[PDB]
Amino acid sequence: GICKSSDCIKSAARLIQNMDATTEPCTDFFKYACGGWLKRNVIPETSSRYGNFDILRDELEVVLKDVLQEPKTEDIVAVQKAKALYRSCINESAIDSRGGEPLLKLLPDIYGWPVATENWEQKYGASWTAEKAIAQLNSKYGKKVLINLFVGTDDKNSVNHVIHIDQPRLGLPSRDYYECTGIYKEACTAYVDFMISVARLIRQEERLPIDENQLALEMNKVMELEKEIANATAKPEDRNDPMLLYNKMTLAQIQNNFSLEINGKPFSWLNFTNEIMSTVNISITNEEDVVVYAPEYLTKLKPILTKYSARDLQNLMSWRFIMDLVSSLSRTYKESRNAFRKALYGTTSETATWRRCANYVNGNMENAVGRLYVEAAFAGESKHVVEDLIAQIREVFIQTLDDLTWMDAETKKRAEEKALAIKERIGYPDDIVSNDNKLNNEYLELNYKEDEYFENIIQNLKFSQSKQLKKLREKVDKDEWISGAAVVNAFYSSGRNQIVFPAGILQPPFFSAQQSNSLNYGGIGMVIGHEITHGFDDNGRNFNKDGDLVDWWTQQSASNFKEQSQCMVYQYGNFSWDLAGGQHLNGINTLGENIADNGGLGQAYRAYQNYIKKNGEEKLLPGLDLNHKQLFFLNFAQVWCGTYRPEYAVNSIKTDVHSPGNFRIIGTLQNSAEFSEAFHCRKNSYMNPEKKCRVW
Ligand SMILES: CCCCC[C@@H](S)C(=O)N[C@@H](Cc1ccccc1)C(=O)N[C@@H](C)C(=O)O
Ligand SMILES: *[C@@H]1O[C@H](CO)[C@@H](O)[C@H](O)[C@H]1NC(C)=O
Ligand SMILES: *[C@@H]1O[C@H](CO)[C@@H](O)[C@H](O)[C@H]1NC(C)=O
Ligand SMILES: *[C@@H]1O[C@H](CO)[C@@H](O)[C@H](O)[C@H]1NC(C)=O
Ligand SMILES: [Zn+2]
Repeated sequence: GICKSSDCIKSAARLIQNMDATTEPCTDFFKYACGGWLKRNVIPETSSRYGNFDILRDELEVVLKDVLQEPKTEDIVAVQKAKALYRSCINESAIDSRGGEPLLKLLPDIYGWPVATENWEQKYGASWTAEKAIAQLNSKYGKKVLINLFVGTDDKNSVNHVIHIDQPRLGLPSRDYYECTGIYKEACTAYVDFMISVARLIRQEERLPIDENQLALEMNKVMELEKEIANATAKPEDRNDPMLLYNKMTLAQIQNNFSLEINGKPFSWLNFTNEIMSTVNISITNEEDVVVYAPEYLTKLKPILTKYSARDLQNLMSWRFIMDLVSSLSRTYKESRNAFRKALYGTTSETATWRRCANYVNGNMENAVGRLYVEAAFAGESKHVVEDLIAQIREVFIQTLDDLTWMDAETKKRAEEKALAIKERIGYPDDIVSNDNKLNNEYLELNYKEDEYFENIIQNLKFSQSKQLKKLREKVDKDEWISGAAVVNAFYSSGRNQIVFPAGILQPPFFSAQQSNSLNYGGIGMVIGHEITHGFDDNGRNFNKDGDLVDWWTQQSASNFKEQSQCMVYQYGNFSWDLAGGQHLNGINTLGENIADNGGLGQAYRAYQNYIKKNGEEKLLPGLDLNHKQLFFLNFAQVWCGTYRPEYAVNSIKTDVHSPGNFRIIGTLQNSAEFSEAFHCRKNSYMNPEKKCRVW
């Protein structure tokens, strides 16, 4: 009474083949579940991580390849551009032809790159300002440096867009690096070595003279600059409550409270806000409201920027644009950048060009690429089994608050309010098959010249930024998606109160109409509750049914949340990670995603038990002496099989907001009664510790 279905027979052979028979589930369930995935496999030289999740992404790229690279005489204008785009992106001979010339075409737009100019001060430095310089970067090229000023959905009013000012992202992976010793020594050496390599070609190309000692010199100053800017930046720990973060202001007080003297100006926020947004000649006066995320970062910069030349700063800011552009040029430039990605990512090669390239248009043209993937790739009724599945997991989420003892029932009950108010997204806008015009229409400012990859790169940039600036005074498009379809993840938004499940996940092992439902709830199921639960993690707990940051928690129900979730803080926090040299995870930077793992799994078990009840138990699959109940957990586990190169683990541990997969599993399993019951685990089995963290 085993099913012998091919689509049964198929799953069996995937499961056993990843599992190692010969470990105790209750001693290390990762090895249980993943032990023979590990044995057989080795990280590829272009990976920093590898594993099932990744291999799914790798298989998205083939299909994108199957579906970008062959002209179709009936393609509509919108398809035709991506493909142009794509074809343009894979023509190396052409990109090499052109050596460096394409930024040289640029430098002068961005007031140049001092360390590769003759007599900089006199070519640009008369003119240079802060506001335009920084503002040009932002506005054309939407690289944000020194002072990050953007437009986003407003956290108090989520029909409404507004302008934010924040600290800058940085050259290295996180502020920790700029310590620049021990396990960041290399990366640091390689980052300025890179500034160097690149400043050097640039000049070569200029037929200028190389003073390697003065390069060593300029480029190391630049480093000292970002170091100081790094130290001024706020930790992720203190950014992680959106009530302390959200401080709303007019350029007015802003101009008053956070003044800045750059070059000896001093700095004019109304200048530089206008010298950006008048890139759709939108109009900005000293009573503009403005959300400031990094009050202190700007308190802190005056003292810094005080001591730097106009030239000091543009070498940094210009070298932070030029960084990224570099892989859009000839081998000789790309080369520049080996040691710096081995130092960061551990890889000894780049990934296949068709790959990087598929991914670029997918990212730049998501809707249009969206379309092609679904036609190739994704089955469509799908959309309908999911929704119900989602139904299911919704209720169970409703089910459960009654049963949670740490809340009071005013709060229990609003929570309900977000509940049914969650809007779901599955697969893709029917839009994007249905409606050629809109499609052609959203790309219509686009035109791509197949011998012009840079030029398109550069278009596409100026696109999206102006696409973004466009937005100050418009209402949030209710209709818009946060994922391309094209993608193997799923999401939750606060603005939107929305859960998103791209066709890209809508596929094995998380879901097929056809495998057993055990693995469906094990899989997409736990994923649906992952997103919903983000609902209420330490971030989205502060957001109401409409996107809006407004406090709907009983005083004491708050203190209780913290009280419960503090437990996870401490659990995952004492996880130490060999691949990262034994370093401890960061249990705060991970609370959200840990919290929502644990919610979602249980959420989903319950959904599956219920399926028990009303549908009755289902035929077993060959090969495996386990029951469905455990298979549930099996699939959950196997989602996250794989491993990590050392360099990127260091990096991950400071820059990811997930836990690594092996602890997404053990932390969460360590916390699952349904678990250690399934697998009949002695008390204080390592997978079965008495203390068990719970919140949702
Ligand atoms: C910042 C990028 C990630 C955004 C989505 C967050 S809520 C998340 O946790 N997504 C889940 C999706 C998921 C859930 C359960 C199981 C598998 C996948 C996630 O873990 N994404 C991983 C793959 C990631 O984005 O790094
Ligand atoms: C690459 O571009 C070059 C030079 O512009 C051109 O000769 C060639 O046809 C292109 N290759 C392909 C197949 O796109
Ligand atoms: C901003 O002011 C600068 C000098 O502060 C000036 O040169 C520039 O044109 C101004 N731009 C706008 C839009 O006010
Ligand atoms: C380790 O977890 C324990 C359990 O309480 C906690 O007390 C301690 O703070 C944790 N250590 C770390 C690194 O936070
Ligand atoms: Zn998540």
